[PDB]
Amino acid sequence: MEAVVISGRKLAQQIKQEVRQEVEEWVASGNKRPHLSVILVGENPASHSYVLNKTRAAAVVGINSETIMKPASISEEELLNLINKLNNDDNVDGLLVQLPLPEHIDERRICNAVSPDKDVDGFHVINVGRMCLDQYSMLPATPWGVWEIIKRTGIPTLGKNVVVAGRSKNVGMPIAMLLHTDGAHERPGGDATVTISHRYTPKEQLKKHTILADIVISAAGIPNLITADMIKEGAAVIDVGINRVHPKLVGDVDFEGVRQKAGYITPVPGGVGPMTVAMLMKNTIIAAKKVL
Amino acid sequence: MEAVVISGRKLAQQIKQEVRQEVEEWVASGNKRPHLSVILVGENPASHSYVLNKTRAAAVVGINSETIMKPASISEEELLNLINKLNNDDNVDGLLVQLPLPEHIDERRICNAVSPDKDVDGFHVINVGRMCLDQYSMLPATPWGVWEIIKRTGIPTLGKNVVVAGRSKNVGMPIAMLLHTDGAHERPGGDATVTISHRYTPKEQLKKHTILADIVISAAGIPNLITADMIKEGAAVIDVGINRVHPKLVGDVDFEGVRQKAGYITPVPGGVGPMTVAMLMKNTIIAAKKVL
Ligand SMILES: NC(=O)c1ccc[n+]([C@@H]2O[C@H](COP(=O)([O-])OP(=O)(O)OC[C@H]3O[C@@H](n4cnc5c(N)ncnc54)[C@H](O)[C@@H]3O)[C@@H](O)[C@H]2O)c1
Ligand SMILES: NC(=O)c1ccc[n+]([C@@H]2O[C@H](COP(=O)([O-])OP(=O)(O)OC[C@H]3O[C@@H](n4cnc5c(N)ncnc54)[C@H](O)[C@@H]3O)[C@@H](O)[C@H]2O)c1
Ligand SMILES: Nc1nc(N)c(NC(=O)Nc2ccc(C(=O)N[C@@H](CCC(=O)O)C(=O)O)cc2)c(=O)[nH]1
Ligand SMILES: Nc1nc(N)c(NC(=O)Nc2ccc(C(=O)N[C@@H](CCC(=O)O)C(=O)O)cc2)c(=O)[nH]1
Repeated sequence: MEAVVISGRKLAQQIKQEVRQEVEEWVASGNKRPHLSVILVGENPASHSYVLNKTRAAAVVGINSETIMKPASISEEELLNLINKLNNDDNVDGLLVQLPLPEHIDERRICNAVSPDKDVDGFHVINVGRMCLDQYSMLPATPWGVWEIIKRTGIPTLGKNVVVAGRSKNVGMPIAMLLHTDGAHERPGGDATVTISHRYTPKEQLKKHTILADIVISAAGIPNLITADMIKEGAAVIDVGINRVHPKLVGDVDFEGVRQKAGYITPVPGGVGPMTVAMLMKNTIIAAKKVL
Repeated sequence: MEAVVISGRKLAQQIKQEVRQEVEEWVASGNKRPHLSVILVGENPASHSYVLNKTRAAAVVGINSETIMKPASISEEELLNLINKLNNDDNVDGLLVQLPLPEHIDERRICNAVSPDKDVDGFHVINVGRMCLDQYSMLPATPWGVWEIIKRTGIPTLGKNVVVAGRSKNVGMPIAMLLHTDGAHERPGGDATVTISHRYTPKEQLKKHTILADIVISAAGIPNLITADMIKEGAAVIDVGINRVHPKLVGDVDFEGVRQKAGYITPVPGGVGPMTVAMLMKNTIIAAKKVL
């Protein structure tokens, strides 16, 4: 079978065009231009590259952005101080702290310091609790991106079988939460039958579940975790992995094998990555309009 | 095969004996006896019967209890007023509001009014968020009960297949959250591979998942949902359903059929019900000692 290769870049262009229109109508009428603040700690090159993609996307949709660079040596107290100032500044609509942080800093304490109304990553414990109760909330950008790839392509979820490989609190768990929950709730879900797997799932048991799946979502960070023999013909396969191997970028899916069996497949790069960035822009216009 | 019929009543007696010892050592030394307050609204007979089981269990383990009876006609404002007084009373260690409430009352607002330190049901949004991040929290009594049945019987979960029938925010979702999460986190999980199913799961797809399961947990409220042909030989089957049929009580599992195929089975009544009550007593001694 010849899989349709879904272009995340094209879909993200569509979403960015919608955000720009909303922003330019808001500013034309004399309202404040929206503003996003990013705190970046240390010198990790991939972190610097992701934050650049985020601030360029803001530029192109009419959102002002600032990147605050701090050394890896900063204390927890200093970083909390800086977050309190941004929380109290009425020009600042969204605030996020790029992860990961240095070992001496408690990431959970930092995520809980960001005001929940400006928490455009959806990482504050109140935003996590609201999301797990299917209430209105700021949704994490990568999992919302995965959701939009599925919905805008027209792939059905109600009554369908979904397997998620990965249980991380920022990616795998929220994807599983969105896809299994009730379509009639405040924040609608996808009404799918969902399996979550992880590092202690034996490979034989992962395979027995993925062969039943209409949609397989891999967010494990393991090259070639998903291969053609594990997929039922015509399934949708979404690759959320980003793996640097020796010096190259690859996903969790053996693309070249699975493209011969799936009905739909996302590439790495150029799939979920651009969709993460686009959904962040949507969260920022939502924070700026104060409707949540 | 002859299934071992697990006695929830015997297991709950063991847990209540442990709680009584802890309470009587605490009071012998001159500390305040623990105290649990229950608010019961309206005249639902099953609600009145569950609350009686709760206050009798408190009596037998040395915990003082009060049941506050209010008419179904009470306003949201009056009920919030009463919760504020109990929250501010230092004699009161645990506070819970029996559900369901009348249609004119917003249950979510009421659950979020209970102080999170006295929230022995685990229903406040902060307790829900902490639980979904695998942090120390007050766990909901029915899902903790299900967990204790599995652990005290000696049934393994790490790398095993689990199916949960039901996605309710007070029962099915928390059971799924506890069983799939990491054993090394602050609040350890069970490291199982978990499928969640619900009202839009077709019966044919429920069956294709349950035949792979080492543990099947039914929390749907549908008589005879689980039948012998859906179970692999030697599996553990936990019945969390409580269904009044015409005038009789039954679970979600066809007990008489599944007892011939499973390795372990819980009865209704006398299974998960007594374990819900016992784990509530454990949450109350935890709230009274102020260690969380
Ligand atoms: N926009 C994007 O595309 C985007 C954004 C963030 C992260 N990611 C990628 O997602 C992947 C994981 O991201 P994360 O934030 O969850 O990091 P993480 O490393 O915490 O995730 C690892 C998760 O995968 C699970 N896992 C490990 N081995 C497994 C196996 N053999 N089978 C099944 N599951 C297994 C773990 O138990 C854990 O939950 C990485 O490749 C990362 O680069 C992509
Ligand atoms: N201690 C105890 O034993 C205890 C405590 C509370 C509730 N319960 C029982 O648990 C059952 C459900 O409790 P609840 O609080 O979740 O109430 P609920 O009625 O909200 O739960 C129904 C859930 O089951 C799902 N469901 C409905 N039909 C289904 C089907 N055909 N296949 C799979 N799933 C389906 C729904 O989508 C929903 O998530 C009831 O029988 C109730 O009496 C037992
Ligand atoms: N706070 C916070 N920290 C985090 N670490 C994340 N994750 C978080 O930024 N991920 C991410 C991953 C990839 C890209 C990206 O632009 N990917 C492109 C280009 C790949 C590359 O340059 O290597 C692609 O996949 O096509 C953007 C963001 C987040 O959303 N919030
Ligand atoms: N706030 C709040 N509201 C709620 N509705 C619940 N659920 C909530 O009390 N369930 C429950 C169910 C059954 C029994 C019980 O004692 N069952 C016995 C006897 C059955 C009967 O008398 O009908 C058994 O199954 O063996 C106790 C509590 C809760 O935990 N907290």
